[PDB]
Amino acid sequence: EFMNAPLRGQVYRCDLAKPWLIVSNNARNRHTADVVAVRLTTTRRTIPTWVAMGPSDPLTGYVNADNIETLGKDELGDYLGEVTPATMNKINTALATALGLPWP
Amino acid sequence: EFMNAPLRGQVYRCDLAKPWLIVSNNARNRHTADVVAVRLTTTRRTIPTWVAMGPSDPLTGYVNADNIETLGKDELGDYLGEVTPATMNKINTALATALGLPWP
Repeated sequence: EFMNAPLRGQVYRCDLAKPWLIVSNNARNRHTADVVAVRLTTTRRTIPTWVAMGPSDPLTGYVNADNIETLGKDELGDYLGEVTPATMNKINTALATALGLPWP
Repeated sequence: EFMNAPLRGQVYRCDLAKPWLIVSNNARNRHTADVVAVRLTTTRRTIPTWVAMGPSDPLTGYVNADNIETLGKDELGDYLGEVTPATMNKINTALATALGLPWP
């Protein structure tokens, strides 16, 4: 083990400072130098690609699944918590919609 | 119509110069200020998240679906062509794998 191993569903403060949710798969997150993440925002919108955090999640606000970026592990700052499996399932659908995938 | 309307499957030269393939949905690409894209590279790898261009595609090399980024429309340069529907279907699967989605 030679570098940090972030996990899908975790949220980190990053200055590229705002919070970013890790959406890349855990094998890539452990073994490579970077991750893919989506932006958390206080901005409120009611559209298919935005997911509001719920009363069981560690953070308030909204996930913008349209804003997908690759972050270096060196750019990951404070660990803020882990999104619930329920909220992550909504995020999976939102990501699929953002990227024009034929699923579900 | 107030700004460019790139399409999913199109490839543009961008300096953030290398080619990037548009993977965001066409509604977002027409109506918003940015797009999501994945990197084209000459680097060869034989892994689930890399997709080789085929003999019917407009470009040679490989799509790295692990490297997903949000590009401003202002950052899009020369239009290089459009990836075939066959190759795009492979890209859809690669993107799903990169982002740990439960599909297909």
